[PDB]
Amino acid sequence: GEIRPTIGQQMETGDQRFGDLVFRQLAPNVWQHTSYLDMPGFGAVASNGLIVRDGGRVLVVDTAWTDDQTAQILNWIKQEINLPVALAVVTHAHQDKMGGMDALHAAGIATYANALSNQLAPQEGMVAAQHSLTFAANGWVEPATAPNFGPLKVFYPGPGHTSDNITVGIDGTDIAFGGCLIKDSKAKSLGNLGDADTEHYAASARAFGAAFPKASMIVMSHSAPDSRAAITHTARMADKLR
Ligand SMILES: CC1(C)S[C@H]([C@H](NC(=O)[C@H](N)c2ccccc2)C(=O)O)N[C@H]1C(=O)O
Ligand SMILES: [Zn+2]
Ligand SMILES: [Zn+2]
Repeated sequence: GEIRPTIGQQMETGDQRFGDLVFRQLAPNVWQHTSYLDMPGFGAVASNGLIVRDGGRVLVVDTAWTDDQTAQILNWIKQEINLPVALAVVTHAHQDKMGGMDALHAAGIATYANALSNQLAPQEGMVAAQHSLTFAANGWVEPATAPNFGPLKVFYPGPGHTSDNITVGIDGTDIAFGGCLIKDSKAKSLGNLGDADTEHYAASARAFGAAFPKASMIVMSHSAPDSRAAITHTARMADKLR
């Protein structure tokens, strides 16, 4: 019964299986969602996002791979937290991060992505978010484009895994989320570099670290949460691309 991914972390102590998904509490008001894409002849690919309780509402970072899996996330939220889901931020226009947009929209959840992610979305087979985030030259989100974001601190580190990749810190916690930009401290590969900026990747990884200097728990798309060594190692792998 247990899902054993070909890519992505395995289930460990602290993980809750719910439907086709896995959930792990990371802090009093933060959970990691994990969903799995089954590739025939290859196996499962795990992808991770976040769920944040901020006061009386829930904020989501990234969809699951599919609409149905994303609906399962909303069902888990209903059963375990039982608060309205106010908004989602999705971290670039690829299936692991935006495959479930229709499910969010059907539920009345407001969605936000980098303007560039919304521009790329149809070209990448994704439904665009309803609202566009824009960024200063230093990478920080323009505040008026991210209204009522609670503790979420949204940072565009520069082109890396993709040109549109964004990252999210959770103020008042030890957590920062690198999405697919960051790989864990023991990874041997940066994953899919097909859409990547190999010249600028290393600087973008370092910029993420410097934007969230305090965070000790680095959450990412395809590994369990790691130390800041994930940032250092990702940057060192990326140095080799130049
Ligand atoms: C885990 C991945 C190697 S695949 C994923 C993403 N790819 C997709 O979402 C594709 N739709 C896909 C196609 C076939 C099999 C799995 C995923 C990407 O290209 O960044 N993120 C990659 C990554 O984070 O390095
Ligand atoms: Zn991607
Ligand atoms: Zn990915």
